[PDB]
Amino acid sequence: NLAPLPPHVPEHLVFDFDMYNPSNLSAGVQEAWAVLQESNVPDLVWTRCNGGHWIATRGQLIREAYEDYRHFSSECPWIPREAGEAFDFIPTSMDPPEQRQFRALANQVVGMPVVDKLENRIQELACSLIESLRPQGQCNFTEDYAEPFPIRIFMLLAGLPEEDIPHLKYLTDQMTRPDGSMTFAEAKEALYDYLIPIIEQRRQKPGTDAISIVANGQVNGRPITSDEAKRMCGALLLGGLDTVVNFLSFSMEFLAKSPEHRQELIERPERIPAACEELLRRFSLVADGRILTSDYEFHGVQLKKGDQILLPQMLSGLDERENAAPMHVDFSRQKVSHTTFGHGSHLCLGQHLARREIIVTLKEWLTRIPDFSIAPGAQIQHKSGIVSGVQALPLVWDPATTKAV
Ligand code: HEM
Ligand SMILES: Clc1cc(Cl)c(Cl)c(Cl)c1Cl
Ligand SMILES: [K+]
Repeated sequence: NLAPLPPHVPEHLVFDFDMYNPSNLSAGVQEAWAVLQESNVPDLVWTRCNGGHWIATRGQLIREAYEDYRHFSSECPWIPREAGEAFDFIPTSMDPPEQRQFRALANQVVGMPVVDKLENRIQELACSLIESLRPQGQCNFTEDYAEPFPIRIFMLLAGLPEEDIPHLKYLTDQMTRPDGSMTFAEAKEALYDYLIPIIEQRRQKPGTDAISIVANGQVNGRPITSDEAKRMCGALLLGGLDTVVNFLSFSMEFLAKSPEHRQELIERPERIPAACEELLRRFSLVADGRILTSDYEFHGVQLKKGDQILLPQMLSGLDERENAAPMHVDFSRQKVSHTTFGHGSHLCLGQHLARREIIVTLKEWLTRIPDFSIAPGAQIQHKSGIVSGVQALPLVWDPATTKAV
């Protein structure tokens, strides 16, 4: 339960928040994490949960810590410490300067140039899944769209057969929202056990897929190793398999209960990109951290070398000191402030792919199924972790209110 309070941690800064099962979860994950920003909670607190660690609660500190890699290393970015110690994905577990060379190579397989070329492909799949669900008048959004849409896109880019999805998704889920069946260490080992032969055969007979590019790539002039390639593909796998999936559910859950907001984008489709950004702020869902490289006094608090600090990317945009009425969705919001795709040298490499997947979804879905709602009685459940998600999302609609395009 509660790890004994270290001697250096002030008793009054203790706030036992449990990132894997927050107290106010029933009200929605974002709302549950938002408790850390209530009137009497400090900018920086210590929780004795999950082994004990700090938690920056305001955007100001969060952005600062992410900028200062020398004090806040990505060496151990996962909580609990055991997971963080086993975590060695590239470039995520590295700090500049060494991080850069790998980021450049990763950026080459999921970067903008690659995204633009994938546009038509993305639209075709979006249109396909929706046009098929349309006459049915109902769907289980998580498995009928949220998962297949972005996952099939990722497997395509990676050159991996879709039959492996159930196994891979389960492993990634265990790394973000473990059900207890296995440690982060175990899930990582299994992911690597899966990648090894594939990488080997790709360096051997090089193709045009993401895996082949990484496996046969160069890092600042020199050949990447088999192990480095494995570590990088793990970073790409974790990213394009769990995050967009869940975010689409948070956004659709909201749209399903917001006819006014839907009407907005229906009438003025050009507001979709901006709406996408506001949704990214309001339904931010990622929260990982850093490890102190040395004793350091941060905002009046004595942090110790080895201490772990959670810097919830989610909280920045929900901070009222960054956005007035943060919990309100406003597609017209003048200054959408957030760190949803991270902050600093680790800014999400898949953000461009993610935005495209989000916008295309909204545009292609509202254009075919403009009127829809959440199936009655359904108590929509959220789940918290490194990456928060939506358990299930039953939607319903009158086929007569739809249109084929
Ligand atoms: C809504 C969608 C997404 C969100 C909110 C998101 C969020 C994030 C966050 C917050 C980080 C920073 C972790 C840190 O600083 O420790 C990150 C890193 C990363 N993400 Fe994304 N992610 C998304 C989608 C994707 C996709 C689709 C991919 C493609 C595989 C991806 C690939 C990566 C990679 C490779 C990194 C590591 C970059 C580095 O460490 O330099 N992400 N992402
Ligand atoms: Cl999408 C995504 C990809 C990677 Cl590689 C990491 Cl480390 C995190 Cl934390 C998130 Cl959220
Ligand atoms: K580590």
